[PDB]
Order: sequence, then C-alpha cells, then structure tokens
Amino acid sequence: LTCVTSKSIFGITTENCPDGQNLCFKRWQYISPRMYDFTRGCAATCPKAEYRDVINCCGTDKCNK
Repeated sequence: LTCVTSKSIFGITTENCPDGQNLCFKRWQYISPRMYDFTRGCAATCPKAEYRDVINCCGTDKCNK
C-alpha cells in the first residue's frame, strides 16, 4: 500500500507503507475551538478518534489524497 503523506500545489508526497500497515489515514486533530491540525499517511489500524478529533481510513493506493 502507498499512501499520501503531504499534499499542496506542488503535488503530493507518497510513502510505500511499511509491512503490516495496510491503511491510509486522514486525521483532524482538535487544537482549540478555532483550530484543527491535519495529518495524513499510513497506518496499521484505524483507531477510534477521541472527542473533537476525526479520523478517516481507507485501504487502496493513494485513497487519502
């Protein structure tokens, strides 16, 4: 599995996920009422987000682009 790890106007950076990591993720991390921080990459499991966070996972190449 290959996942996107960063994206902008320049394009995307991708990573061939390590062994056992067969999901891509997108995560919104609550920082404060007016701020969320965004990450995306490879994962082994799709953890349940704690309150105020959102985590979405998928299992096909570059699905988190």
